[PDB]
Amino acid sequence: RRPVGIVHVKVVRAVGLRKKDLMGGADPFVKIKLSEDKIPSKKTTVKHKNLNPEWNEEFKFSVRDPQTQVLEFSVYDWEQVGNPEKMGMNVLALKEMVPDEHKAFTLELRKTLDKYRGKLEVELLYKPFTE
Ligand SMILES: [Cl-]
Ligand code: NI
Ligand code: NI
Repeated sequence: RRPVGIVHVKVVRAVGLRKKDLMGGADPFVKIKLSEDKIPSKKTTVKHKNLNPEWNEEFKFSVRDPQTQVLEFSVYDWEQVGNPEKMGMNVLALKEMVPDEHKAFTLELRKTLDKYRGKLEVELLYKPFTE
């Protein structure tokens, strides 16, 4: 249960998101969760009225097993009233990480784990601990 290293997750952008709101397209933010972890999920900022949001927002997670653990990204639409509705999601195993390399991925958004839902572009940088 002791952390092997730290993975730096950059949420870069989404491209081609579906229209969801009656006007303005969507107000997207991303939730990021790491499997086999009790840390509450992280989220990006809300981008208002943008189907091609650009975030470049960075998050850090403690890694306890690079072989087993997977990240889950979920794109939600913000509204002031009501619960955010999920627009799409996908998963990304940490066994695709590379130590000390920025590695970029394009995840197609899907309904669950069909209509096209856009792409999410992210980066991972794995910094393992030494000695
Ligand atoms: Cl926000
Ligand atoms: Ni970094
Ligand atoms: Ni660098």
